[PDB]
Amino acid sequence: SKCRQWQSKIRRTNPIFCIRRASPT
Repeated sequence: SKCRQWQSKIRRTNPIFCIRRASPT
């Protein structure tokens, strides 16, 4: 599902873009 996964992605991308400290690769 596009809509749900986009909403979940926004909430992930927020901290991952605002800080670079946490990078679990």
